[PDB]
Amino acid sequence: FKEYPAGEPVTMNEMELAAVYLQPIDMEPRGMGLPAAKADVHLQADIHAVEGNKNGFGAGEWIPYLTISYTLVNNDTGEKQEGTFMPMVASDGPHYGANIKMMGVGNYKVTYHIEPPSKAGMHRHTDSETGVGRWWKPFDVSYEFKYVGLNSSGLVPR
Amino acid sequence: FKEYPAGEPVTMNEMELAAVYLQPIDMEPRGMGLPAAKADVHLQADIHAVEGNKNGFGAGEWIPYLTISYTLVNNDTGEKQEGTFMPMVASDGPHYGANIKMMGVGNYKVTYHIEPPSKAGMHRHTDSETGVGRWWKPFDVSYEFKYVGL
Ligand SMILES: [Cu+2]
Ligand SMILES: [Cu+2]
Repeated sequence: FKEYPAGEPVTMNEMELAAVYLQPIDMEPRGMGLPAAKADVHLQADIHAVEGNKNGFGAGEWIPYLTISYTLVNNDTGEKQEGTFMPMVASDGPHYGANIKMMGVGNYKVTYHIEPPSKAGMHRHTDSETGVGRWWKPFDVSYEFKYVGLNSSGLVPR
Repeated sequence: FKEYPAGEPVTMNEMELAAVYLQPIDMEPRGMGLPAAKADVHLQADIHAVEGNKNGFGAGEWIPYLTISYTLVNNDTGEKQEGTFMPMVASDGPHYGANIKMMGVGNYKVTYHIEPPSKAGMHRHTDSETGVGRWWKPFDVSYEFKYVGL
């Protein structure tokens, strides 16, 4: 399937963090979250270790057990939306995301608010023999993108 | 670091599942965990996708968001201990595990009771465009090993 970048990926805390979006999706269980028919996009956080990660993840590996919320702003209109992502798995692997209703075509800012795996119940080893570095503190990452909508076969008859 | 196999790996539900143990470890956040000084081993489940996984995981990838409990039996005496594993990360990557006090040197069987990532809140996509196969049903896998101490 096709996916579209929302702004520029960034590196922070030995991870590469990107925002992306695609068409609304269906997830298990049915009836939970915003239904696809009532959404404009599935918004996602793509987060993987980079080389030199000190928390036990190899380059390219997904970072699991994160807690992530977002603040989305249409910069043209001022309209703001807040929400949370869930951990998910799709055909191209695990991610964090949510179906969302957008706030019209325009220039957007999105900020992801990220908390480390300790919060959701992952426990790092801390000893000399098997341990890893301490978790980083919660942080934000921001993205700027132009949203025009997604591809159609035709919105009106031809 | 040093690590000991508990039996051999198993391939089930498009995953390779192995049991290993090592010396007790320290972990954070501690919560309800058993301190290294009060344990005999750290027991672990190593669980990664194999080729052909239908749930969105590529070969060799860790399977995250599992809910795993164990039943450990000393086969010489019949004594049984039960407990839960936690998701963890060590210098060689993520696993599931727990510090455990054994029930003496001897022959042991450990059974891992495994529930799929839906239980712990990972949501699979289900649509034709982006979806993946249904989760397997919760299942057991067991391993035999000789605990002689460390
Ligand atoms: Cu998703
Ligand atoms: Cu562990």
